[PDB]
Amino acid sequence: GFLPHFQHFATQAIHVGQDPEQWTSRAVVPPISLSTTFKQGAPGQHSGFEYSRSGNPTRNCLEKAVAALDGAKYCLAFASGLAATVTITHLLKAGDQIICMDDVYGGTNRYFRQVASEFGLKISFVDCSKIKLLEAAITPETKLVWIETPTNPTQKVIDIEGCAHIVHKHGDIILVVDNTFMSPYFQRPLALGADISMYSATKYMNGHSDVVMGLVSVNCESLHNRLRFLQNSLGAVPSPIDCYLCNRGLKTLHVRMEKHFKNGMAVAQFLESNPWVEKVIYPGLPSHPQHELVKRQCTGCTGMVTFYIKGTLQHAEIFLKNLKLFTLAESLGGFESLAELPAIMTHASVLKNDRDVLGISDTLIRLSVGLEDEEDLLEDLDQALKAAHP
Amino acid sequence: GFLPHFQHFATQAIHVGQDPEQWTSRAVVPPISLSTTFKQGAPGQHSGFEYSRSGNPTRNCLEKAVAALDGAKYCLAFASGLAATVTITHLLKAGDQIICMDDVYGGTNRYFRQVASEFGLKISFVDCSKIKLLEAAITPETKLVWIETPTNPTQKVIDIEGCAHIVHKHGDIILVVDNTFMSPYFQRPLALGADISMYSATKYMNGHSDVVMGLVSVNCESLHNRLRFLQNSLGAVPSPIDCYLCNRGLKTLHVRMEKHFKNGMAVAQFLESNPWVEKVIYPGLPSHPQHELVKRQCTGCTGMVTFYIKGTLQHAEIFLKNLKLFTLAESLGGFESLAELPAIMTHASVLKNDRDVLGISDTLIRLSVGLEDEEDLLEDLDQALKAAHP
Amino acid sequence: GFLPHFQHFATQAIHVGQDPEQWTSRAVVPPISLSTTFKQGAPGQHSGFEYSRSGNPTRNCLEKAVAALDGAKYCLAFASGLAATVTITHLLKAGDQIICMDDVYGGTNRYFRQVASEFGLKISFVDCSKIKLLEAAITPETKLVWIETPTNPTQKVIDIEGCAHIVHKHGDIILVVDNTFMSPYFQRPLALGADISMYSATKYMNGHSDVVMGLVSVNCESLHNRLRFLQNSLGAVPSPIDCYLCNRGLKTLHVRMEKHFKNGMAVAQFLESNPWVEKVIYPGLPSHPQHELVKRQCTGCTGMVTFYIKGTLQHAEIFLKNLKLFTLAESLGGFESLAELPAIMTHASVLKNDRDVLGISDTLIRLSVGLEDEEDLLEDLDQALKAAHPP
Amino acid sequence: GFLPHFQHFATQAIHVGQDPEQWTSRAVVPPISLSTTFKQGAPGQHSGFEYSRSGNPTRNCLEKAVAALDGAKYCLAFASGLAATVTITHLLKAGDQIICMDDVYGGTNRYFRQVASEFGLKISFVDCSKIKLLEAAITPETKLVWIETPTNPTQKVIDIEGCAHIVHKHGDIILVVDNTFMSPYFQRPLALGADISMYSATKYMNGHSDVVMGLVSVNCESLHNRLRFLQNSLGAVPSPIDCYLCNRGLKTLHVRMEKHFKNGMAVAQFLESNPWVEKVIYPGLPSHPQHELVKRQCTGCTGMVTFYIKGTLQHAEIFLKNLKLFTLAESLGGFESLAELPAIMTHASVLKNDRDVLGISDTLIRLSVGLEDEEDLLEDLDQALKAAHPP
Ligand SMILES: Cc1ncc(COP(=O)(O)O)c(C/N=C(\C=C\OCCN)C(=O)O)c1O
Ligand SMILES: Cc1ncc(COP(=O)(O)O)c(C/N=C(\C=C\OCCN)C(=O)O)c1O
Ligand SMILES: Cc1ncc(COP(=O)(O)O)c(C/N=C(\C=C\OCCN)C(=O)O)c1O
Ligand SMILES: Cc1ncc(COP(=O)(O)O)c(C/N=C(\C=C\OCCN)C(=O)O)c1O
Repeated sequence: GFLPHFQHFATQAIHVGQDPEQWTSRAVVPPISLSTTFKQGAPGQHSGFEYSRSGNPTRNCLEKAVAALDGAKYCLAFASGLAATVTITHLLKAGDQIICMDDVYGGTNRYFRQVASEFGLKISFVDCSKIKLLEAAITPETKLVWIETPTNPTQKVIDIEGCAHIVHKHGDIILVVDNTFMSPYFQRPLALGADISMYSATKYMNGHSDVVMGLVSVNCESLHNRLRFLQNSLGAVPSPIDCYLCNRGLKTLHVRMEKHFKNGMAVAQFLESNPWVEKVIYPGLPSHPQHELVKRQCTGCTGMVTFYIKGTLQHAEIFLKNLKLFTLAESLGGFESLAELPAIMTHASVLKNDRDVLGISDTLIRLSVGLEDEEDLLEDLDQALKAAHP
Repeated sequence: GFLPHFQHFATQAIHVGQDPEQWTSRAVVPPISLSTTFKQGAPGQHSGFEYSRSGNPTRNCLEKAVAALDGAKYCLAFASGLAATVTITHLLKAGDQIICMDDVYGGTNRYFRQVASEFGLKISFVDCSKIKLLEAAITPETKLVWIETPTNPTQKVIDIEGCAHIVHKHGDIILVVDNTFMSPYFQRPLALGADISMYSATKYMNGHSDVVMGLVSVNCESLHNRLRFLQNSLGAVPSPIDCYLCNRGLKTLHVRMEKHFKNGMAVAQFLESNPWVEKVIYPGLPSHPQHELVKRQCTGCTGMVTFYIKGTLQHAEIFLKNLKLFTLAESLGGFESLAELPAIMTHASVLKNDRDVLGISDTLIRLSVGLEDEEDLLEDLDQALKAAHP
Repeated sequence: GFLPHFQHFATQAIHVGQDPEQWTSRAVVPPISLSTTFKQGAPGQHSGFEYSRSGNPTRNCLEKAVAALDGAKYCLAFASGLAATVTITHLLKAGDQIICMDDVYGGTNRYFRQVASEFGLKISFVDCSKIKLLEAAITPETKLVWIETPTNPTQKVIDIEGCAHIVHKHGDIILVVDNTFMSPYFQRPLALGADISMYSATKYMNGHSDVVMGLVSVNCESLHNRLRFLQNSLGAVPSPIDCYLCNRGLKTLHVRMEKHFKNGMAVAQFLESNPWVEKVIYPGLPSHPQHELVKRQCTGCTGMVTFYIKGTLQHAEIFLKNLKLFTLAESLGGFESLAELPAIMTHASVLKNDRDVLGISDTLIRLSVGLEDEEDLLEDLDQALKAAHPP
Repeated sequence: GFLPHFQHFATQAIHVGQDPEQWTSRAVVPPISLSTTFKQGAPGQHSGFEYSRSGNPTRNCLEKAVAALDGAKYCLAFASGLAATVTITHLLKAGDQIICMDDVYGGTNRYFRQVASEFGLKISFVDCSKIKLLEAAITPETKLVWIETPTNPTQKVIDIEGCAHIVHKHGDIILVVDNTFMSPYFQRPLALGADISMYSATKYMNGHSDVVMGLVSVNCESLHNRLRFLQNSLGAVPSPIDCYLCNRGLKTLHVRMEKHFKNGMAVAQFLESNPWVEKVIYPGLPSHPQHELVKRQCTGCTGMVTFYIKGTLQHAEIFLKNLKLFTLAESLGGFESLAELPAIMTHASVLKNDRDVLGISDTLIRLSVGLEDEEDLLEDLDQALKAAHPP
């Protein structure tokens, strides 16, 4: 009972922005234009490219492609997911209030809490997975609501349309959905009411663990113009080569994501029947408390699997160190399988008390299940878990 | 009469950061490491790389090299010069004041005036080429002084040592020198008393018009810690590949800059004796009002030449359109000769009344003299001036 | 009834040659080492890297991965598919005979026929889809037997094990299978008895239409050493950056190939029941004359679909011009769907009378079916054939 | 008293092939086009490019640039210097004879001696610095004369114009000058009567020790057509990214080479008055036997310096291992200073007897003087020689 798959996604992934008639050569694959600058026929004419930071062919093609996948009119590429976040935050002004989902990427939490807040911005962390708590937290000063769904790393799921409805009822408030964990193949926040669909393109979008990049998709004309002004003005922009690599990565997004789904489901089911696993959190399992909502707003699920190992931090460490195919490393969304302990690694930057409230304990482990053979991945988890409880 | 050239500069540019012993293969040129993430031996210990945004081999090699050329302990690389400015500005907090050199790159002007100033930062533009005016403008809230020298585009020259003394006498104020126009081959702000030596590496540093990048060199330990936190936390970071190309650009910086000097001087001398030129501003000309100061704090001069054409905007435009070797385009500091009209191009983002007070008029033309044959460059300027004045 | 898929393929494609422990940084993805040269501690002893052309980490990492995917001990990367052919041909010497499959890529034809033949090498083109013909064509001077299966573009299928048995009965004769059309995901010539498995990596291996490259995988120690000598000595070597890009492409080879199969089969089934198609040639269709053999030596089929449109060259040209999704262009094996007319494009380099004999006529169209939505591809083909509506 | 410098060289290096009007974006630097294939308006009717191996925008831009710098009509780029050599040799046919300079890069030696010779090609190695010897070596079968000047590594200098007169007097013989050591900034073989000017672009041309590549410049129309055929048909082609990086390298070629000249001259003179040094071979020194010829056919000299250390192999090894700034490594022509012992490294591929005849002993050391500070370079050589301190 998942949402039906988005029509023409693959066709668009491979072709939007990639029209050969853009190039004098009629190249089937867009060239990588590194050039910082472009010849102009007259001073002050507004006909064509001018300066790479402001706009450049390879970035522009990638932005077109991503926009289409998001069902968006526009998209803006950035130097990283965090830099996308920073740029979006600069839409605001001193005196403004930001509401942020209480469970998010550690660095996002850090940015709002320790940086943005220093500049006249008030930050409230709210469990938006309970729509009425969101409602209760909105103030006349609220200008931005930042959510992940599923959240990193406890994978709480948020009713995007329900949040949209509440957020847009009064005033002028921007709803951002960081769609990093799902990719637009599986979830389209703009279709559900968000004003912005945002990515760490570093993860599934590129999918090849070799590009650090952020993406921001948007429909609203005024909102886009404001964002485009800041892309140019803050200059947190991606290399044109990275744009090329990410675009290239996009061409297999659909077949990569389907295999992440299959492998992730297999891993989740395996862990849930494992005697050395205390609890599994995976949107595609009925055991996930928002599983039905997941099927309502998503076309499938990804490779991210969270689980609590039995025992203590020491068991968690022995498990991680015994993995032979999963790699103990940060990040996610690549072809290769990764494994992490968020409380000590990606989410060390989250306050202890917040970690405890959120349940990011010493025994919470986060998996990014890759595209390897399913049997090899299950064998690796099986032996590492036995190694941990001898 | 210039400062003696900095010793070992070429040796350092070619070898700092490039030690083959860093790589298991003993490669003489550092590999390009795109990997977003790195395998860790145990959860949460910090004895290697962890995530590309935070640090990565190719970026770290570049930073090491640039720090050396600046005579600095540390350097941080960014996605663009503007992103370097953005990151430095995040060192501050609401309530703080910034003094900016009155003549700067249009985008820098724009960032402080229209963006930074919305987040609790007060911005004052001051002609710091008159140290008296800088002294008067410092308040108890001043935390940062941003200068360019020579300025873009009217090439006013600031006494860096003099300003450092004024700024550091009073409290804890950061002095930044945007050293984009001179490069570290010709000027070392940190040796002169500046706290930060900053670049749009997009220009001479890379030197090849195919990389957008910022660079920030510093000595002070806590200033570095704060900047490094912001590199990682705002994530306005460069591609490892771009880092490679910039590093590669650096291996010829010395021989490129010496040729920029000779060509620049020859072009400046030619224009000044040309009957269709009203005024030439080139720090290497005795006519430059700070010529003696330039020899006191620089080892030589670059290829940036500013001049005013006799006549009106129509004459400037006809000149620019009849250039056949110089290219009508924005940016600077490449091997290829570039020409532009700042009022209508790079500095259109400066308010027209500021442009008039600064002298950035319809007839101010900025040249970035490249590395082509001298006689070819002079002949192009000659015929184009005649074209504008038949 | 296809052969079972090869075990641990995806695991190997993603991890072989990619061990983080190779690098001081412990990078999960191998760095791109551009460096031409390497600091040595031992002049005259070959215990480290020395010179990029001879060997370098990014190429070596790639070669290891491909070798594993081929079930091979060794693999050598080259500047292009044709460069791999040229290097393999340098294994021989004046007075040797090459036997080449009568239907091969036009440039392979051209190279043997117009170039190799000028340097003391006898070339015979033989229909090796008939084993008796190979058998009867072998002479005492035969040193090399070069096959494609399925052939480009008429897609005759060759019994690899049967030819291997025939060829090795005579002794020192190298059997090469150019496995460009299948990829190691669907066909493993080395497990079938071939001495060499070769690729234009430009096609499916890389898969992203942005790298020109050749690959040669081998088991024999002696044969490997001879090929490695020629990799170094002829220097038709690929850029380490290209090597990085191809190896990146490898990591989606399994999921790419499965979708090419799905899309290819659907395209083939649609064309075969279309009133405007004369004949379809697709290994996965029961109508294919070697279908049973395909199932016996392959684990599946790819996106390469060949067919004859009814009518004349004019109908082929109206069909091609009306395609809105398929792109008229040479090459194959990329994420993007392509169509071409071999007689005028990729196989213009085959002499017209040879073209006639092989059936590469003015109505032969070759499709490389990409990874787009099936429905969209089928619709594109449908409306383009209606545009042409030949008698 | 050198040749006056070639006019507009820098202007051409920076702009030839780089016209912004080529690109819809009007980019000042040509884009890197990785695309293997290109959309056609109709079968066999393309917009200029068909397939990357055959031609691509980024390679063509580079080829145009290099041709200009050589003063040539045409240029072809290849995967490596060896691959350019292989491709040129394919111009010939069984029964043809090749004369090769007796002192050349070891791989060039090896290719002719062990590979080319196996395919009906006769190889003669001849000291062409004595023109009567070349003339005596010419037979009716002679079709190709391959010279380096200065030679790698003993830097014998050949009278290119003298040799052109002799060779062309005797009929349709192709004279190739491998101009790797000099670069077209300092030497133009085509203006001196050579038919081909050839490079390992891997060295000074790229200049940055991060690209393996070959280049071939040529004026003769029929010669161009034949080479172009072989570029496409053999496929020993460079990555477009490598082409980009090589073009990028070119734009600093003039300022790089002037500095290689200054530093190289300083190193040569330092070595020549050093007590632990037996002999120095540098074209820029009056002590070089062909110094006066060097000034007649060149506009300056490069960073390649050859010397004999006093003592034995032991002493040469200790010298090399004690270098702190020079890097003990192969290759040459980079920004970074390199040092090697040819007899057991780059020229181990030369037969030991041939090595003795040529003077490539265990004490011949080859320096590639890079662009570092002169005093640091000299200081490094000084402490290293002191470290070995032979008799
Ligand atoms: C959901 C989400 N949004 C935004 C970002 C920031 O994107 P970036 O700037 O890195 O492109 C991340 C990074 N997520 C991780 C990155 C970790 O890096 C290690 C430093 N904590 C992770 O492993 O969970 C993320 O998981
Ligand atoms: C002195 C100086 N500092 C910083 C920057 C910003 O660096 P970036 O973010 O571009 O790396 C520039 C850009 N200067 C120019 C760039 C212009 O193009 C953009 C349109 N204004 C110029 O040509 O004057 C600069 O000239
Ligand atoms: C089966 C096969 N082997 C080898 C090659 C040569 O590989 P390369 O050198 O291109 O990497 C090809 C090229 N096949 C095609 C090449 C077309 O190129 C255009 C020039 N005809 C094709 O589309 O059929 C091929 O199809
Ligand atoms: C004059 C000359 N021509 C051609 C080549 C071959 O070009 P390539 O295929 O490498 O692009 C070389 C290589 N020269 C050296 C190559 C060393 O490689 C290591 C093995 N010899 C050298 O250091 O002397 C050369 O010096």
